[PDB]
Amino acid sequence: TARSKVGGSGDQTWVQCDACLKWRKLPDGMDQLPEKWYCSNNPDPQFRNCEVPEEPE
Ligand SMILES: [Zn+2]
Repeated sequence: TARSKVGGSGDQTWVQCDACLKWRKLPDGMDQLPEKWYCSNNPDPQFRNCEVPEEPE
């Protein structure tokens, strides 16, 4: 199952891309974590390519 973490402040879960290992803010409204998750899965088009730098926090 795709790896997730909760940010230290507690306001945001992040999911790790199984290809590039960057952490992406978890898309809202997901019914489940998939077996593998990639930037390419992101409903947010700004964080859909592994080359996009990882957001802070
Ligand atoms: Zn990626």
